[PDB]
Amino acid sequence: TLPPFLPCELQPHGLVNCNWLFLKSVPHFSAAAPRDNVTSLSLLSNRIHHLHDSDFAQLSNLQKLNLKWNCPPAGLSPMHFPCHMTIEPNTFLAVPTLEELNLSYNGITTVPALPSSLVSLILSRTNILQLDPTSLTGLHALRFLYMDGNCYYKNPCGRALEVAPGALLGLGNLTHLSLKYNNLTTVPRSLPPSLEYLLLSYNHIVTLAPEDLANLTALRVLDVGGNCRRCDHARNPCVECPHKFPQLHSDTFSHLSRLEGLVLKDSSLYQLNPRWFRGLGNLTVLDLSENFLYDCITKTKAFQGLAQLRRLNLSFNYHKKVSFAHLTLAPSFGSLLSLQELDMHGIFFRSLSQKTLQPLARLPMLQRLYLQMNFINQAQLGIFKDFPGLRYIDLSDNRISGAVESEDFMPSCKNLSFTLDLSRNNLVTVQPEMFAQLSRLQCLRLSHNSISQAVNGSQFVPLTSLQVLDLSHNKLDLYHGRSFTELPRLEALDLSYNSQPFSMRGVGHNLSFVAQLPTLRYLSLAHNGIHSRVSQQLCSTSLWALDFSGNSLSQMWAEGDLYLRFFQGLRSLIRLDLSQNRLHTLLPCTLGNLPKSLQLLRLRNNYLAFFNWSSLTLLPNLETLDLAGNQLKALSNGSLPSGTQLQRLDVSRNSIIFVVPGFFALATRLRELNLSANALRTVEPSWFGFLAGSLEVLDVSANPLHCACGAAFVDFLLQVQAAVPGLPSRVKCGSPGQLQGRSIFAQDLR
DNA sequence: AGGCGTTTTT
DNA sequence: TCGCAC
Ligand SMILES: *[C@@H]1O[C@H](CO)[C@@H](O[C@@H]2O[C@H](CO)[C@@H](O)[C@H](O)[C@H]2NC(C)=O)[C@H](O)[C@H]1NC(C)=O
Ligand SMILES: *[C@@H]1O[C@H](CO)[C@@H](O)[C@H](O)[C@H]1NC(C)=O
Ligand SMILES: *[C@@H]1O[C@H](CO)[C@@H](O)[C@H](O)[C@H]1NC(C)=O
Ligand SMILES: *[C@@H]1O[C@H](CO)[C@@H](O)[C@H](O)[C@H]1NC(C)=O
Ligand SMILES: *[C@@H]1O[C@H](CO)[C@@H](O)[C@H](O)[C@H]1NC(C)=O
Ligand SMILES: *[C@@H]1O[C@H](CO)[C@@H](O)[C@H](O)[C@H]1NC(C)=O
Ligand SMILES: *[C@@H]1O[C@H](CO)[C@@H](O)[C@H](O)[C@H]1NC(C)=O
Ligand SMILES: *[C@@H]1O[C@H](CO)[C@@H](O)[C@H](O)[C@H]1NC(C)=O
Ligand SMILES: *[C@@H]1O[C@H](CO)[C@@H](O)[C@H](O)[C@H]1NC(C)=O
Ligand SMILES: [Mg+2]
Repeated sequence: TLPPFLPCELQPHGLVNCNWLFLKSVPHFSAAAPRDNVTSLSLLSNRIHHLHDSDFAQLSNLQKLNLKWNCPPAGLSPMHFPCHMTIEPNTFLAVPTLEELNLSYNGITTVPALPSSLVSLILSRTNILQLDPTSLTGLHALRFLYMDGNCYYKNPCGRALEVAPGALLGLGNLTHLSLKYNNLTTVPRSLPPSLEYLLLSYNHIVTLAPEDLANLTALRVLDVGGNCRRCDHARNPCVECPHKFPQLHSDTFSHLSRLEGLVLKDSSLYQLNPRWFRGLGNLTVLDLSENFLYDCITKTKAFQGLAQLRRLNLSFNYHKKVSFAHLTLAPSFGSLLSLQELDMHGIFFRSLSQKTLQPLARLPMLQRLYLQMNFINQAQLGIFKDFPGLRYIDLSDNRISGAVESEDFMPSCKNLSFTLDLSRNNLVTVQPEMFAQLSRLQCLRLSHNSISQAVNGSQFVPLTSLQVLDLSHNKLDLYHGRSFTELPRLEALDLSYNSQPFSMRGVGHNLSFVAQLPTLRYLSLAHNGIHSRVSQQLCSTSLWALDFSGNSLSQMWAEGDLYLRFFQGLRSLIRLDLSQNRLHTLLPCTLGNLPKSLQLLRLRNNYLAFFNWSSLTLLPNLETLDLAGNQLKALSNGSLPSGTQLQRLDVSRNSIIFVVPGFFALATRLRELNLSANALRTVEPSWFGFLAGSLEVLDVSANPLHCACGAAFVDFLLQVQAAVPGLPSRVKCGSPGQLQGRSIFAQDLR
């Protein structure tokens, strides 16, 4: 039986997904479809320019409707083609159950009539230039109204959006209003007092006063950022804040006693008026980024009262054309007892010392400090030792060079107690002195430095808690026998992209240190171009995962018997990545020398044109085999062998023309199979013996299926349809004639 | 005439 | 195969 909502796909929770189908009108679906059960209909990025009274009339329990990007205004069209969307008067009134509507990125100039059931309305990036009391008649349950981007450089209109005084007072339930990028010069008058979120960023509102926020005493978030910009930082078209602006009255915010979040970013602020924060006792988030507060933060008392503040953004408060020799934060930061997160990135200052951050040093809840992109060249990392709550320091993208004068394969540090990011700095050697006071660290990132050192066991000595060390993108010379042995808790080591030493033809390297790392569980040697003159064996009783992708095992395994047991000493290994190793051949004997403990083997993007499937019996614990991106021309040469525990097989992006009968029949644990992007002209149940009904995933997209009338694959795919992703749209014909490139459902082949 | 295309946010 | 110790 056919998928029920062709050409669309039924997804969980009553979602009918019609996205990206190039539809010119709303599909009606068959009278046999359960139109009753449809709660959400997605029509994202089709090319529907005309909506009709009958379009949604049969979807009698429809709650969510997404029509975004159907008819973009010329400024937002990728080719600047104009578009105007017509909407018959009852299009949405015919859906009395509708709760959420997205009409954004559509060329409409008025708000259509809407049912009184509506709770959320998105009208962003349309050409609606006015809201008056008749625009939103009857929407007494509306809680969210987003209408951003109706008049700006990507969607110009030649005037300000006009929201008439009191236009929205009839929306007595309205809690969220967003009117960003609308060329406003004043705040709309007499907005609904129920508002909790008012977002007015990236307009040209350059004066504020208490009268502009009259009666908005329920506000929890107010965003007025980006209304008076510093164009020297801008990535986009930008007009400079005029001289002597902005003008924000002392008492602008003083009635907003419930305010939790205030955004004053990119407002050309050189000074902070302490009165702005008076009476904001519930304020937890303050964004002051992209202002000119570099001197103010050394002297201000404006933070004195902010006892509930959790997150403070001061990023990109830099002085044009300069960096500072020194920076000393004001004493008043010490009263921020709730502070959890401070962002000081992009201020530009050259020395980080005891005095810089002293007011923060006893703040008990301070967990995350962002100090990246500051051109810091001298950093006393010892300053952090006695910070009582610190979990994360970002010092990446600086100029520090020393002491002062798949998570399967590599875990992240997100769950760890103390992480320092020193990636993208200027280290060329690692000296232990710089880490002397950092013995509490669990994770250290040193990726993308210039480390060129023959590490030997003396570099990381103080780091006795360190579990994860990221040295990727450096030039470490792997040679000495005791590298990394000074890290007694090391579990994960990333040495990927340290290729330059391995490219020194004629100079060998030594990986014997891996055997000396008794706690190591995850290692990456990926993208190192390892190809000759290296240790003949890697050895570890502890290692679980090894990423060896992006090397030349092809060259190693061609050199007689030298490297045929290279991985065999990894006695507990469960996951191995041998992707992108230029492999044109394997021997069964070579596969049999991989660790018998292996559960996952990746061989992606090699050049294998043959695979001896019987050799899988040599890997009796194997559950996942990834052969995507090779050059197989068939699934033949014996079938999957009896007894295999294989659960997942990926042979996508090969050149597979046919599969032998019964190829998969003996893989009784097989659940996921990817045949995508091969040269298969059919899909046959006989491939599977009598076990095709057991598959949970069968991907057959991007194959040149032969769509002859009565083609047998059609019935088969309908029988297993629950397992086939994208069946309604991405399973396409390669032939005959005009069917080439069309869905197998474009015409009824039965 | 319409088409284009996977498009966050500045 | 990188200051070892003919
Ligand atoms: C089957 O394989 C195809 C092709 O190898 C997968 O499609 C790719 O998926 C990744 C994301 O997982 C994308 O980054 C690629 O750019 C996609 N490429 C193509 C050509 O589609 C597909 O997702 C796999 N199927 C399943 C069910 O995992
Ligand atoms: C913004 O409004 C002014 C008129 O006040 C107009 O000059 C300008 O073109 C408008 N900007 C855009 C992007 O339409
Ligand atoms: C707000 O909506 C609720 C429930 O959707 C409704 O009962 C109430 O009458 C509405 N209130 C106002 C002030 O319109
Ligand atoms: C604020 O509310 C008061 C009392 O309800 C009313 O008199 C006043 O007009 C409102 N202010 C504005 C600017 O709408
Ligand atoms: C926070 O807002 C509440 C209402 O939630 C109000 O009673 C109080 O004045 C505000 N300040 C604090 C510190 O609770
Ligand atoms: C590491 O090399 C240095 C010379 O830079 C040497 O002094 C030190 O003893 C070596 N450490 C080990 C563990 O061999
Ligand atoms: C690798 O280094 C270890 C420890 O120093 C040493 O025993 C072994 O001989 C070295 N390998 C080569 C090929 O010299
Ligand atoms: C492998 O199968 C291919 C494709 O059917 C066939 O040409 C080839 O002779 C087979 N080789 C072996 C060794 O089985
Ligand atoms: C697979 O390898 C085994 C053992 O080397 C060999 O006996 C058999 O002939 C091979 N199969 C194919 C299809 O070449
Ligand atoms: Mg060499």
